Formats: sequence, C-alpha cells, structure tokens
Amino acid sequence: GEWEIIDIGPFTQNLAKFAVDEENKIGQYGRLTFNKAIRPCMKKTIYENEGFREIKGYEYQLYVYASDKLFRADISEDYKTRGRKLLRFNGPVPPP
Ligand code: NA
Repeated sequence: GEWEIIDIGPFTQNLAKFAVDEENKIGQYGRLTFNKAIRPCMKKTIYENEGFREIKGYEYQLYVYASDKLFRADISEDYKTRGRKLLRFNGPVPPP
C-alpha cells in the first residue's frame, strides 16, 4: 500500500458525509450532523502484490466536523465493486 495527501474537494466531502451517515447508523455518538471535511486528508492505495499493478481498493483517513465536534474517520473502498465501509470513527480529537 501507498499513502498520499489529497485535496478536500467535493469527492472528499462526500466521503466525509458518508462517514457521518454510517456513524449515525451505528449510533455510538448519538445523532451527528455533518458539517465538513477539513485538511489534512490521506488516501492509501492497495495493490495485489504481483507486478501487473492490479488495484484491489483504497483507504482514507479523514478529519470531519459533525455537530461542531472534530472526528477522525477511516473509510475503505473496494476497487471493482465501488462499495465503501466505515472502519473507524473516533473523537472528539484536537484540531491538527
Ligand atoms: Na464547523
């Protein structure tokens, strides 16, 4: 796997909103209201360990404000299926 920083544009906001929608499902923090994703945001790309460079999927580490509290979410995304899942949702944490 390899990590990069990526911008906080619409695609990232969607991921962050997706983290908040999943967490609301979970209910651990009660009812959260998505605010925005903020920098810094990281993306991991995972390959197959081969040499044909076959992408398996992706992982993201995001900072996200919901209900004016800052959280750190980890999301995974499958390359072929385009399905996503919320791995971890933590905080509140201090600003980076
Ligand atoms: Na805010």
